[PDB]
Amino acid sequence: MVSYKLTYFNGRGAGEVSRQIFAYAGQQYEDNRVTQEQWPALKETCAAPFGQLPFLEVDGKKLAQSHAIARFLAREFKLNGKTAWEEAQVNSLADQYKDYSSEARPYFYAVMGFGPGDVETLKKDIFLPAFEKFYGFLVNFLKASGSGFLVGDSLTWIDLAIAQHSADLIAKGGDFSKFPELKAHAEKIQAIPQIKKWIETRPVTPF
Amino acid sequence: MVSYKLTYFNGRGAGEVSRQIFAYAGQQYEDNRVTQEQWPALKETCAAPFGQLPFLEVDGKKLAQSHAIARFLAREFKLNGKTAWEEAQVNSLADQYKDYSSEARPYFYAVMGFGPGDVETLKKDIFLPAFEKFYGFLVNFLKASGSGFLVGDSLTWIDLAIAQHSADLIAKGGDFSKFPELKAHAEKIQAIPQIKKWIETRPVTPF
Ligand SMILES: N[C@@H](CCC(=O)N[C@@H](CS)C(=O)NCC(=O)O)C(=O)O
Ligand SMILES: N[C@@H](CCC(=O)N[C@@H](CS)C(=O)NCC(=O)O)C(=O)O
Repeated sequence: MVSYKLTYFNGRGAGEVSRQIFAYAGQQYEDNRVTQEQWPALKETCAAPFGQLPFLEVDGKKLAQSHAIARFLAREFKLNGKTAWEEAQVNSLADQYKDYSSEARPYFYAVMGFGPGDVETLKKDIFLPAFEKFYGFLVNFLKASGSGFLVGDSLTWIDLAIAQHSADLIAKGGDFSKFPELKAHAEKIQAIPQIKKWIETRPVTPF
Repeated sequence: MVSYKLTYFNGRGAGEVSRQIFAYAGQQYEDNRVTQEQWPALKETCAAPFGQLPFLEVDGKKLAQSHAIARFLAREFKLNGKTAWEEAQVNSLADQYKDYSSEARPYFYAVMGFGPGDVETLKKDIFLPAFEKFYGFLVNFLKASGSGFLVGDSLTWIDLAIAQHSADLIAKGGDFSKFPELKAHAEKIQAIPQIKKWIETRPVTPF
């Protein structure tokens, strides 16, 4: 019927939330994964609206930007929030999640390989202050909603994105003593059957 | 009888687009501009959801994050796109605009007196490459829409935001030789009567 194709690198990363949205919705899509080695020719192809991944094609029309794609798909499948106000709070938290990711990027770059710096020092000087600030806000949202979801009484795509990040940190030995609520959040979201099923079946990748 | 209150600094900055959405719509709101002397105080207060401005109050309920606010307000006033696909595209460009703003930030901060470094050097090494990349994407959007607006055939909030950025850069001595299209766009959007009136009456601030 409507045809979806998601183009991203062969990894979870910024595409993953859109894949998880499709899984919850039970929507068929083409998971187009591009390798490091293939990217140059695709980039020269001018396919990507801003020269970057991910991008989504909906009946061949192109949409860039990870969060624009996630919001677009979540609104189609009723995962963006149950009222206008909830949609906006979801957006607020997702944008604050972007600011966390910018603050933490020097650490994640050194850890992954892509950048310079001593990892122990960046952990304490850059990652932990960023993580503690942002996760304190997550806990505020959990307490406000009172449901176990970040916004309102049901699942939204920011739950999926945040649960995936938390799961990744935990798997690498991250200490959640300050935020046991987010450990519980990550377990809760990743047990939702459609999501558990996707996690069990997706390609295994380092990121 | 929904009551709106916008809290931001005494400047255009990240609050301005919301003020312009309200001006376009003819919607009364409280334009709450915070002084250096109030701020530390309001910050200590946990008034702001994430400790930062802007935030919007809607019958007393708080919403943070400049883009989340603009999107919430634009959707209430039909300035976010006329179809779900236009709303996504507005979202995609607005997010690329955030990426540009992040790349240019070292320069903007130096000019504003918030950050280190030599303005002349930052202008050419950091700002101009960012500006030229992003404004080339703006031209692609204008050519695709075919109407003089960035997305589709009528005004959206990203027109307001981009026109105001362009008008500021031009006013302050910027060279738009490479992008005559965006100077025309700025002139068109800033001549809209509600907008022209707001520009002539708002507090005059450097930023
Ligand atoms: N604001 C963007 C960032 C996009 C982005 O940084 N993409 C990277 C992911 S590795 C990329 O495609 N880099 C390859 C390149 O710029 O050639 C988004 O959220 O989708
Ligand atoms: N992602 C943000 C950033 C908000 C922001 O950086 N606010 C600055 C504006 S000057 C601020 O409130 N700084 C004062 C402070 O952090 O105490 C948004 O778009 O609203």
